[PDB]
Amino acid sequence: GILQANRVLLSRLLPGVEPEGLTVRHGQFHQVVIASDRVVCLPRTAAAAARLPRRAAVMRVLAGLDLGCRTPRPLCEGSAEGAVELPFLVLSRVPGAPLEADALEDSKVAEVVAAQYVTLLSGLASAGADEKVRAALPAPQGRWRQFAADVRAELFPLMSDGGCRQAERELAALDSLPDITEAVVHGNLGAENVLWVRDDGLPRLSGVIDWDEVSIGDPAEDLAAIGAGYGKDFLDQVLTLGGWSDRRMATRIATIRATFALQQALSACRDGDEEELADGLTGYR
Amino acid sequence: MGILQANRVLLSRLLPGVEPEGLTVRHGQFHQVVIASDRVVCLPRTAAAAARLPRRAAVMRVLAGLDLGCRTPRPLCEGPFLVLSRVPGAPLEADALEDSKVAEVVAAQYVTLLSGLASAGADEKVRAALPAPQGRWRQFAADVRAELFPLMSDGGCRQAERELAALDSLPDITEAVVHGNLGAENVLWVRDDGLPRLSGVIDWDEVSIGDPAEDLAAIGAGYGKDFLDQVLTLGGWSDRRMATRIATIRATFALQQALSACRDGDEEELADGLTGYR
Repeated sequence: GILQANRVLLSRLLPGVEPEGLTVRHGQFHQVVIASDRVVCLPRTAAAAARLPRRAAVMRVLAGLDLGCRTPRPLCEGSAEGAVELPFLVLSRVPGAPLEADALEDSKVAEVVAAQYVTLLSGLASAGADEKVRAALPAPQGRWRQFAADVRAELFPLMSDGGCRQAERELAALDSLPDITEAVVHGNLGAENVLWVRDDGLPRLSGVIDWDEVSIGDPAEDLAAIGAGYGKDFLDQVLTLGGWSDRRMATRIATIRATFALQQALSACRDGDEEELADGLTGYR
Repeated sequence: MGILQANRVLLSRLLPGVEPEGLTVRHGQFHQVVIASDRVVCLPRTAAAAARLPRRAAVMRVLAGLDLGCRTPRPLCEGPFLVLSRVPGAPLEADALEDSKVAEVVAAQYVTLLSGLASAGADEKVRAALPAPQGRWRQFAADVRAELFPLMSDGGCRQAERELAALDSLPDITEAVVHGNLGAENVLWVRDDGLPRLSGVIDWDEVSIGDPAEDLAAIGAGYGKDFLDQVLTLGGWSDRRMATRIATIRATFALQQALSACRDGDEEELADGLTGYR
């Protein structure tokens, strides 16, 4: 038990809470323990521990952006960012729940939901043109070519020959992608990481969670995630309202969206999440 | 007509599909605030407040990026209006501190918030964006003599002058971000999931670069000196010279209330604030 292993530390961070009653999501680097109003990241390795000082900074930068919504706020002191290593990192919990695709069948909901996606993405785009933001966030080069290699190395062994051939087409298209480093890119903006309130009216975007893969990147990565989850008609509505329906943007989205399930499977592989892996490899084995 | 109907176009955009008559509105400090489930809409009463509202959004954006150990109201939208996130939780009842396990834990979380506020004193966005007025206590001393002494007994006037003299002798410190109104009501907690956890702080209307003793005095007013002593000892603020600045600011709280209520046309607060001075 990740909760049992870490019993003493949690009793200090969450005094008077039974750790058995808490929930856990798995990350690549850290395990996130989920309490009622806040989340505790626990590093899995020393290298993960050495990453948390930069995480605190990243999350503080995000907390100051104009996204039209909330983000998980670092509850540490600022000085934590100067550390070599943190043994944990506490963040505020964003309220709300995922929006199921069915709710987009109502036309006026779809419009209001798309509008709020545009505000978020517009804010991320413009923040990616800020030099202080760009200096605080990772901005790797050749991420597509290297993602392809990682899929072949880590996922192909789990696939069928037919799955390997489907994936090869999808991954080869990547090499032709311009390597764009223009926007703040969430990098895993599936519906599960986007939280809404539906208590007093039409859906209102409350916030966005799971920023582990955030970078300076190509906004087409986030728009592909949306299109993977909600399909072409809703994606087109977001592109129109945002001013992103050009053929160039739309081609990068198409290319990236064809890999989005492999992205989820690679993440599930690395964080040990078996059902998430089985789901992501549907049609490849 | 009323505020909801009058502003209904705007609220239909900001709160789509939300029946306006189901909302609650609070009278505020040059600000009408429409409360929705997860956010509030700030509308300026006065044309002066409409002019100053872009600046308030800016301050709230800066506070949203500070490391205070808790939530603050985040600007979600601006236009004239300002939409802020609502902070979850509720004030802590002074009675909760009878439990000494609760008292230590609440005290420690106050230390984090005050430390964060102190540290942010040196931040560039902070010192740029937040008001940092000079002569605060001399200007208030003149305001009191002008507006309140005419309402006071002569013995009251003696007492106030003794408290206003003490206040003049204090150094004009602009080191920390100061909430400026850090009473029990404005600090929100998560209860009934174990021991109390600080969720966030609201009502930043009077926020400035100033002297943290003001915030410590407010904590003292709300919860008493035993709880405040616990905070000062944990935070390493238990020296002589801090204790004097607190006690001196603390002594002016009824006068501050009287002066506010005297201006705002609130006769209930005025009489209560003037209690020992007439």
